[PDB]
Amino acid sequence: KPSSVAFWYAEQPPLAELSQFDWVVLEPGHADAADIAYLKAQGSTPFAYLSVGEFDHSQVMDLSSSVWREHLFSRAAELRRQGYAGLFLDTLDSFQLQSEDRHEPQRQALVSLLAELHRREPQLSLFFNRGFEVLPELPGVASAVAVEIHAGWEAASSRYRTVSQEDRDWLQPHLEALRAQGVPLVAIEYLPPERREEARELAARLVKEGFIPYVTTPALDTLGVGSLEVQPRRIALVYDPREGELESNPGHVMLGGLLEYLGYRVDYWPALPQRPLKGLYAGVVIWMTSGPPSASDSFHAWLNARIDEQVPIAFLAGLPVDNDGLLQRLGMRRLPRLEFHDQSLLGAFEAPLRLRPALTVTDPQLTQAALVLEHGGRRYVPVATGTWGGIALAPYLVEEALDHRRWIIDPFAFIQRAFALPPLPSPDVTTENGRRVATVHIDGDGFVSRAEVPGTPYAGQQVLEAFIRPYPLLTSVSVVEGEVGPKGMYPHLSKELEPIARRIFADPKVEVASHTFSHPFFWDMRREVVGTRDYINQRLTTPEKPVKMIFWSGDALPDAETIKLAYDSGLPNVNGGNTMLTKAYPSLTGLYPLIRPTSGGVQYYAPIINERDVLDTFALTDQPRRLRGLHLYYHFYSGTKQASIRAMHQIYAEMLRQQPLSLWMSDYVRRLEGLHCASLARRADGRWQLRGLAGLRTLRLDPALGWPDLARSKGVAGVRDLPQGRYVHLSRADALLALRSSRDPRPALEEANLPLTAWEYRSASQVSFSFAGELPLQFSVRAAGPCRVTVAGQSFQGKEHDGLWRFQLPMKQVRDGQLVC
Repeated sequence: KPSSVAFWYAEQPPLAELSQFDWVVLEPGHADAADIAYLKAQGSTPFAYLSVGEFDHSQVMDLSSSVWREHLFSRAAELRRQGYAGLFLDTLDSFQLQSEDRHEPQRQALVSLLAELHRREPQLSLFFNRGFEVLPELPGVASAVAVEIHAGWEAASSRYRTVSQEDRDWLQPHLEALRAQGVPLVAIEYLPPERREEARELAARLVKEGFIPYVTTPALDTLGVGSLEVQPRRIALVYDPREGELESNPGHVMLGGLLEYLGYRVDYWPALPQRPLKGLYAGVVIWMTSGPPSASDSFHAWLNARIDEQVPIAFLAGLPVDNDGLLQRLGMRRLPRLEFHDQSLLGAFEAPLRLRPALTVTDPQLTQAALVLEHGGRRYVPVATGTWGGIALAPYLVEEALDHRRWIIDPFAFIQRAFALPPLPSPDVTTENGRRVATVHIDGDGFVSRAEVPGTPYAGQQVLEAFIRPYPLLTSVSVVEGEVGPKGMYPHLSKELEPIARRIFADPKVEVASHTFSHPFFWDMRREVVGTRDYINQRLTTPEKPVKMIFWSGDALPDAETIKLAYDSGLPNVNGGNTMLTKAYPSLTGLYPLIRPTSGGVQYYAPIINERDVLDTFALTDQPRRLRGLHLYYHFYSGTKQASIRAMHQIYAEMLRQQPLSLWMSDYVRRLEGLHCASLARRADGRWQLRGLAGLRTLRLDPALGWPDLARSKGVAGVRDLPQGRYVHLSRADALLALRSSRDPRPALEEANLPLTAWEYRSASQVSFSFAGELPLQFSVRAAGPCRVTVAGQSFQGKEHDGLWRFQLPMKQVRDGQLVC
């Protein structure tokens, strides 16, 4: 029996958010096979809309007609074959539009139609929309019945209308009876997107009245409020393609990574979506500096639609608005000495405020200036916020110089203020089981180069002996077929080079990746993606250790079709961007995003760029905010010179001093997948519900939300309260996070060196747990009394240090260990 239900009849269903709901009704034809399978993998049950009484300007069909009956029976079979778990049966009372003479005939034809559909397809759950005239003769057939109770939509007048008490009285006996037969009742209510607080109240009311509510819009094209409410965890970033493609837009390059860090999926848009963003987007960033698009009327309409639904909008850098009425709605108008500024928003973050846009505030009730400059006696306002969002216009956004930029606004404070962002458990990929994450991946370039060392071995052997073998970090290694293979550019060296590659790929700390055939410096694509995959799999490694990833060469900006080709070939991908921060130039403007979404799929940028700059980037992305894990990225050419070799050894040493949790790049990318896809929802019992996390298992909990409540959580193992964040550790993707205002004194995981695969409280003092990785397990527990772990008939007493109980077990995996304190 369902605990929550959502309806989405539009294209581009937001899959992770909808998967928060037990049942999801879709419009088949606006959804594809991949959509259905994703919902199911997340635990949701997908239903398909099917109109029974009418054909779609509708045609009331003859329910006794053999052509129509068999059409619907056929459609049911197809939809089942396509993966739907049920049907949402609509227009079940449309027969009453006929003459009273034909009413009983058609009713009886409908009872038999539905009985026969049920008989033929017993595996399909049948979710009726009303049907009160036929349900009494279909006992046990309906899994649920919907009713469109308090807030309705009147299609004839195109308006939202309170439901008459007369209408409820008519419904009341029918619903009473259904409740007595144990049939779930789904109340489908309609409120405009801006009246979201009312929707929350109505949903709570309908639950107490015994319904499963879903409060939405008449087009069913919004993420509505149900018995749970999805937390808007996306931010949109709109750019002007005339000014450049996404990958060079300054908002993507300088802000995308900060929005990811703050806790959000970032969707990038150059036709803008013509549906409500309310309930799905926490805000919209606009970063356009050449004015409105040529289709300016539609653009202005779109902006006004967000204002009207109260989705906040932040205009950064430029103000692409040629519409005084729009500006008037925001209390602004088009029209140097410093008259005023809000130092919480600018001037105290990186760059100081230095004097160097014809825009002012007309209504301080609507817009609060953060910066007021006076020139020629007029007051200009280039930075401001209000309930509608904000503006932060050049040259008071970023200080710019050739090769260097610094923030003038505090970007975090501005976005938080403009969008009124609430505190979140933010998905976080920098830290796992309380430890900073470490990856090491190697581009194959220079494998064939000879090291400037005695013996002049190949760079491939040098990296194997100097770096891979001596250090205990899992490493993801690529080669270029154009270097090492018979069909490449060194066909007579392949006989000496392939054996080295085979030895590397056979090391137990190594996983295999491809670095293409010809190492394109600037992106035959099937030859580069598929052919070198096949070359490596066949000649350099075994069936049990295949290529796991493609590492892009060169500028690492393939097109959408190439990315899709890589996915179609079983190869997740990594590289690109230019995340680099140095003590010389430590501005956070140097942080790229992790994620580059395309129509061909997601490209993951290199978390930290390749080849002192790197040791600095590690430190500046660790503190005061931990923006990145320890991500060592280099080329085989780095093993050709004593000085590069010396530098490498110093990087490895700093990484190991931090005692990270080591991951292969292919496993790390499943964490980044969660970064991109995660959804958060707030249940009525107050717990946070998670979907779409994939391999991600850390939430950075905003201290305003308190501490994990380990009595009421599911899949939450502990917390580590560090300067950079309150890291909550998850033992599964479908976790439920209960919160309390004080730290839970029951035994909690503090840190561990291996991935965590289970953690369940048997009691306030006993935990069953499981870990699996590549090193002997080390972990520590925060608890009062002494702690002991029993595994496979053996007991280990915890060693105490400063409130923690530390454990070192001589095993790389633990299945259902027992912790008692």
